[PDB]
Amino acid sequence: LSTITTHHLTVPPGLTPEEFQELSSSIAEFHSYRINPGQCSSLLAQRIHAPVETVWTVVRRFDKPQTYKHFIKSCSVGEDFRMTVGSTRDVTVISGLPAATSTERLDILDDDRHVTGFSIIGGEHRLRNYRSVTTVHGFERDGEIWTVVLESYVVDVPEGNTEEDTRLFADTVVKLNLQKLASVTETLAREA
Amino acid sequence: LSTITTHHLTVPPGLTPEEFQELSSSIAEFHSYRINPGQCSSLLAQRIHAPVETVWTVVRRFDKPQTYKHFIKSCSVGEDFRMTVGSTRDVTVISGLPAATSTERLDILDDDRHVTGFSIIGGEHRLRNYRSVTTVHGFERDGEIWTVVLESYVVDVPEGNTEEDTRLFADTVVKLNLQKLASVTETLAREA
Ligand SMILES: COc1cc(/C=C/C(=O)O)ccc1O
Ligand SMILES: COc1cc(/C=C/C(=O)O)ccc1O
Repeated sequence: LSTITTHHLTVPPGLTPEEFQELSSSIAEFHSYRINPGQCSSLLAQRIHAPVETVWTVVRRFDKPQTYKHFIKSCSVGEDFRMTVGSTRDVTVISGLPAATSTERLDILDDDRHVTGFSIIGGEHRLRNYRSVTTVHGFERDGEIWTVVLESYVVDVPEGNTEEDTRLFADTVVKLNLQKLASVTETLAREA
Repeated sequence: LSTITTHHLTVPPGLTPEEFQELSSSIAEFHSYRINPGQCSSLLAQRIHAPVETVWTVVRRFDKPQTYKHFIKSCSVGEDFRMTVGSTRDVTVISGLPAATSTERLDILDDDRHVTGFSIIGGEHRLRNYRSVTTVHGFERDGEIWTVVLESYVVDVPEGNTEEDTRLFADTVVKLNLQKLASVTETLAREA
């Protein structure tokens, strides 16, 4: 039967024990899921040497995910789009397979606590019933500032796949996109 | 009927006109192919602030492509492997589809001119009949040194795909792997 994810109870890759103990409550609040057989979940972490609000300005741009994500041919949200929960975007993915769209819905948007998340509601790709949450957190040590971005997901393991198959693929993509987020926002910071 | 690729006649993305005019003969010599209908070819470029021999030490490691490539679960070359042309490696790719192997053959290995290339001879993935060449080149300006890596390929466009589909996917992967090559070798340089 069901199980609760345990991401809030171990140190995620890319994060220090010190940082974890500061975020353990945010991980349990926003990066916990109830998974069933046939699903897999993961938590990824990325340090960014940039202020929180700098990183969040990119993370929250639901209509321009290609700003920090790879493998996006285009993204459309149609006229009269507003940055509200329930809005959707059509993401055309670069996959070496025929041109297919991923319809995605904005699930969360908290400008004060820096939390967002989305769901893949349609699309013929390898991430069926995908749902993820991203949170942005600030850190300080002797007047030095940095940010930690946490991103988790739950997703179906396709029939004929191992959980390790799907998890390793999803982790790689998320991890790669967080490195681009780091570069983009650190450049934005070092340029003012 | 057949056509010759024209990569040696335009400035590839990631390279300056100055750099191109220096490499135009190497591009025609090593990065030209005869493509037929149903194939596509591309040339990618990446500047690396590291000496040529530093970048080449990684580029030539046919048995450890995960050193600078993404989406590789593992790579095996079996005992008694030697770095000779004709050798092969089994690359297990991270693709969100079931665990599948890419058998690849070393086509070129020139330690003096810094040229290597390989062919995908077996594997059920989106890069059928893939063949690529990588060359490493040195540059100088006022005692400052940098390297340019050029990587081209030819590959089949799968039935039901646009050429733009396949090219955009292959370009993204190669481009991403060259950025990792840049980071890895620049770190290797700045550490001696
Ligand atoms: C980068 O953004 C995305 C990538 C995918 C990838 C799907 C696959 O490779 O199966 C799907 C939806 C996305 O929004
Ligand atoms: C990173 O190295 C490789 C990636 C692939 C990808 C195949 C696909 O996604 O269809 C194939 C062979 C490789 O050596």
